[PDB]
Amino acid sequence: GEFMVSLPRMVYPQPKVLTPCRKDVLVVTPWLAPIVWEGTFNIDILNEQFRLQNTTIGLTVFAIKKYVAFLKLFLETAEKHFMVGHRVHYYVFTDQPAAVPRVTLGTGRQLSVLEVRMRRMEMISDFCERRFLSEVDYLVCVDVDMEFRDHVGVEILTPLFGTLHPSFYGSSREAFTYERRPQSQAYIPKDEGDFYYMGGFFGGSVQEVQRLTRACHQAMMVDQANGIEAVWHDESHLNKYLLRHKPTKVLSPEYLWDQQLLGWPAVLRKLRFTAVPK
Amino acid sequence: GEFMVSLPRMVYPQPKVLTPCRKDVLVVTPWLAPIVWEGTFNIDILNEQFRLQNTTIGLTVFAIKKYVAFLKLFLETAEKHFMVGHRVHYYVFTDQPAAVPRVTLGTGRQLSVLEVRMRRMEMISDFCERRFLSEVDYLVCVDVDMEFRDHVGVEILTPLFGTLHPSFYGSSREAFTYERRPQSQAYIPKDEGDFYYMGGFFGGSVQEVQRLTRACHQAMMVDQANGIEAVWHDESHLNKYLLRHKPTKVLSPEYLWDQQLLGWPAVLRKLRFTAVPK
Ligand SMILES: O=c1ccn([C@@H]2O[C@H](COP(=O)(O)OP(=O)(O)O[C@H]3O[C@H](CO)[C@@H](O)[C@H](O)[C@H]3O)[C@@H](O)[C@H]2O)c(=O)[nH]1
Ligand SMILES: O=c1ccn([C@@H]2O[C@H](COP(=O)(O)OP(=O)(O)O[C@H]3O[C@H](CO)[C@@H](O)[C@H](O)[C@H]3O)[C@@H](O)[C@H]2O)c(=O)[nH]1
Ligand SMILES: [Mn+2]
Ligand SMILES: [Mn+2]
Repeated sequence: GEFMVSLPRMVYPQPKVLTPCRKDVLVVTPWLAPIVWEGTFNIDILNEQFRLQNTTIGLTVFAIKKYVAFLKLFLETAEKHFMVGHRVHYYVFTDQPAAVPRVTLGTGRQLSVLEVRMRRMEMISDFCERRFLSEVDYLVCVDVDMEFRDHVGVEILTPLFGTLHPSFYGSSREAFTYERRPQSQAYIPKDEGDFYYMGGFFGGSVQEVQRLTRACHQAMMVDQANGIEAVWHDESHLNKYLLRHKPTKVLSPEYLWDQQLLGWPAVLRKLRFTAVPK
Repeated sequence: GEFMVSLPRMVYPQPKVLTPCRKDVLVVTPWLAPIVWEGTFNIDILNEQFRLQNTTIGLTVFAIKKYVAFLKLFLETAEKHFMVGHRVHYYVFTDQPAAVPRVTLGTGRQLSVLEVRMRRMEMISDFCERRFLSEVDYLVCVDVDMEFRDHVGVEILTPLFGTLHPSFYGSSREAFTYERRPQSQAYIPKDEGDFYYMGGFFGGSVQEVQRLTRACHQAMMVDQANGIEAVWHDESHLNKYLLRHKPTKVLSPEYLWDQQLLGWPAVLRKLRFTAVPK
């Protein structure tokens, strides 16, 4: 939110008011948050805006036990596709610091290995609060069993975002696998819900991510004290939070896809961040 | 930007990802700002969000010389349609305080008469900076020769907005009546421009409106010192500013229409704020 200097002169195609970018999908939520699909953004304009703020993006990823095997491909493909041209700080949380692969990084990019012993929400909020506030402007929190195949850039950045789960974007809300037991803090009735957000890709400003992760951690602790575990764990709580605190952007399933499970439907022009067999 | 409490439970239609709200118009800019049309927003969700922040909206209007005649209809229709349910502070700038009509206001709404002797941008920035920062969260700056016919509410609120001029929303950029002389600070080349914004309806947070009005006032003073007056005066400068500082929402021409001049085209589902004969 600091003073924003003027954009330079730029030559690009004029947006046309009577020509939608995309007619096949919803590109704005009913609370006026953009839903990010290919064709909705001019990345040159966005890159200018975010570079003029010297934006730094933190990316958190957990690689515990056997999941350290996923780091090499995750990080090497992140170097090809994630926020290229911007300042990036990777935070790799692991129980095996020596198993973190030595990955060559582009300029302006750094990696920190954070040793650790549910945990994700606690670890993001409780332990790293002060560090993240000092070091980055935005946090992006993702699963490790993944690879980048195409551009994932500043179009995602906003105070708070979630990602449409690739298995549920066409589903009606009654079919969503929200927690349905009223005894859980994650409870959502059958007549509520905007979207089903996937636990493996959310983010926002540091402040908003710390709010989300704190709230989810607190709600998970209440459930534990009451002897209940939400059906989809942290994802159930994330869904409850984003129902009650609307995200300021929503990422389309371009941003979290499983090609082996779901193919490559017409509505996806790009597959950006995709599941690796586990 | 203060801590946002949770929304309550709400029952409303599920947004459907594979059903666009509107297929006939562009509903998001290439820099991911919503373009506000009827059908794109659920006003119940937005009202909740903004009431939970106890939002106060300031509305500035100038009524100098014969234009004091427009105040009664302007204000009486604003009471019917502008931010109803929210805190509103009208700021009426006039050379004839005694000619301001006595208009009955709903609860939580107030009106201040500010006596005055180009001026609008200066008067909004220079003279009223401290007052607005203390009194309101957002400023909305409009022409007085107008009436409200339908809802104008919190869907417009955002850090910085402009409104699509009703005569130019279908025009290509070369046809826009931007200032075209390189000697003016408002100069825009024929290969630049997103939209033609109308000078009679802009706004944003107090901070962003003070930035815009300060910059436009400064640019107008430079032009005056150089012996040039932009083709459309403050509107030319507003257009230059919004080209270089992209608005975070854009209002459709629903929000500034002239029915006598332009009728009621199919693309307009509502005529919200409309020209009165002058
Ligand atoms: O032994 C493990 C298990 C998990 N993880 C981490 O936790 C993530 C999530 O586990 P994963 O096995 O990838 O589960 P998924 O079924 O892909 O997870 C989905 O469902 C989970 C809820 O059950 C959410 O926590 C996830 O974010 C959501 O993407 C992994 O990517 C790792 O980052 C480890 O590091 N080691
Ligand atoms: O004698 C006057 C003249 C103007 N105004 C104020 O200035 C506004 C703009 O003048 P108007 O006569 O309404 O001009 P328009 O042609 O409707 O204005 C368009 O074009 C102007 C640039 O020429 C911009 O300043 C306007 O905001 C834009 O709406 C009026 O609504 C009043 O608020 C007065 O109060 N008294
Ligand atoms: Mn996973
Ligand atoms: Mn006018």
